[PDB]
Amino acid sequence: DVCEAAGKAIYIVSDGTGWTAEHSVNAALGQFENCLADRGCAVNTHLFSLIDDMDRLIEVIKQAAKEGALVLYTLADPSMAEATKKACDFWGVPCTDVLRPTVEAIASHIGVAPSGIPRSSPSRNGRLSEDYFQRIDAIDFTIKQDDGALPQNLYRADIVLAGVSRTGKTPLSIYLAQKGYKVANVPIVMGVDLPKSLFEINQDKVFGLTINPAIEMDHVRQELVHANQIFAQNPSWPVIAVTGKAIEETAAVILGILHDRKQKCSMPRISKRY
Amino acid sequence: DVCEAAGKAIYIVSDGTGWTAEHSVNAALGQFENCLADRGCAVNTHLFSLIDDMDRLIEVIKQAAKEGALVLYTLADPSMAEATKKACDFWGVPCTDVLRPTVEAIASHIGVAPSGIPRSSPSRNGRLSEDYFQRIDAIDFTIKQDDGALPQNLYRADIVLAGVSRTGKTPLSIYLAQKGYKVANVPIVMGVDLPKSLFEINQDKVFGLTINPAIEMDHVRQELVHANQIFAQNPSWPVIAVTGKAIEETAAVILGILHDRKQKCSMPRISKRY
Ligand SMILES: Nc1ncnc2c1ncn2[C@@H]1O[C@H](COP(=O)(O)O)[C@@H](O)[C@H]1O
Ligand SMILES: Nc1ncnc2c1ncn2[C@@H]1O[C@H](COP(=O)(O)O)[C@@H](O)[C@H]1O
Ligand SMILES: [Mg+2]
Ligand SMILES: [Mg+2]
Repeated sequence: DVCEAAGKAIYIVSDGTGWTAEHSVNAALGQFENCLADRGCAVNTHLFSLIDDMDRLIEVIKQAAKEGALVLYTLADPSMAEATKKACDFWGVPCTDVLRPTVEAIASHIGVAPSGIPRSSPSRNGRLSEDYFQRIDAIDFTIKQDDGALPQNLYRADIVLAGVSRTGKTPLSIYLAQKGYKVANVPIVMGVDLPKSLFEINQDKVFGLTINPAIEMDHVRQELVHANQIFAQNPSWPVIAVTGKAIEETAAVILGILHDRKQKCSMPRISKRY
Repeated sequence: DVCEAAGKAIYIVSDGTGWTAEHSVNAALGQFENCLADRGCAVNTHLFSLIDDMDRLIEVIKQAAKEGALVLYTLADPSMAEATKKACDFWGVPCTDVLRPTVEAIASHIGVAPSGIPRSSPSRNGRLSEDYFQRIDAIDFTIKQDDGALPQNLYRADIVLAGVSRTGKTPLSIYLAQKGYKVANVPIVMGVDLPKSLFEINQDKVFGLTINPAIEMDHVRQELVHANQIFAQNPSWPVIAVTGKAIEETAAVILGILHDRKQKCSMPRISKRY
């Protein structure tokens, strides 16, 4: 009577949350879209957060071996990394440290040795940045948002999404809010007037969103027509075709454009100070 | 008259969005918490999305060299990766491919060669998964949430956060919603009764959240006392101390516990089928 044979397995193992790795794995898996599409292959990801000591580490790998699984991992303490590869070797199981390469490149380039301490440990912790606390007020602003008090928000908002219902306004607005931006959504509906404040605010920062209907319900054709006229009336608004694109993709388009305008450069790019 | 000398620079460069890399960089930077704390060092991240051709690639590195900056990158096409390292060598600039290691480990372990095609290109695209469309309904459920229609939601919700105001309920609920979980928030206030449906729903899935006040306003002491009594009355609820912890940390705690119960195992872990 058990829960864990079926498919090729992958262990994601971190002394912290496991998310950085899960992200990298998620992206990596993209290279086998077509494999996974038709179940040509199939994968199981198993995520082990908070692996901050030796005993617990050794058990995971033991298990990984028992299950027959690749171990992708992230461990701040160098000894733990050594141990992981040694114990992977000893149990005869494939492995790979997904971000020491990245940690070390940064370490030489900055010219400082890594602390070797995870986020988990008692030292330096509770040290949440100003970047983080900004993203909270963004998140707050963006969800705490009725259409009753829209005008005022359009002035405050860093980004303004404008588009018909079936564009991804809510997820996207939330995604951008997490990145640090106060976002305001303005739906385009046949037969309701847009707030005049939409056009009085800074017109850089309004972004049109649109669906390609090519992917009865030709009312949607009607709406998309009406929408494009609004967008014509407003040439300076970028108009992003949104269907079959991930939020995170669209978000990058918007942010590239936003940052390119917000700071005019030789080479256009999204920049952050640390 | 220009925008881009000050601090050590880092270029994040992807044929797609740049996010996977930015994530890995963000995490990596953790190893130099104390360096960056006192401005012992200081860093600039520059994010270049959609670098899907040679000319544009070569310009970025040229710029990177001009700026004197490390290039961390993600490129599906092998030629582009070669080109990147060669041109980095030619301009004499440090670099490192942050996820081919991970792509290749997966490729041997699964026993299939990577497609070498980015998300950007015309082939296979618009192929958004069922995992993704689930996360949308989650996101929808979690924000589209008044306290008027709370009971009903507690039954539907996959996770239920219960805690006083100053716990991170809204950000966290949103973060979890993006991961796939319908979340319901229940605030604990002195002098308002909790919905009786809180106690009639599956009691695995309620998670208490609490602030350590150690980090006039001893009303907060009053609230935290009252809260803990509710939590005492309900022993099966985990009670996560939340202050000075990131959302993503807390989220992992909750999800570990959730998954551990949801599927009882020898080794506790968060699992996903692909
Ligand atoms: N602020 C931080 N301080 C120290 N290490 C960190 C920090 N943020 C992320 N990390 C490390 O980066 C890796 C990323 O994994 P995770 O945090 O689980 O997504 C782990 O080994 C963490 O310990
Ligand atoms: N579904 C996918 N198909 C192909 N490549 C992907 C997919 N998802 C992510 N990637 C690749 O993974 C890397 C991650 O970068 P990013 O997508 O910008 O965060 C890029 O080189 C992308 O092209
Ligand atoms: Mg991780
Ligand atoms: Mg990337």
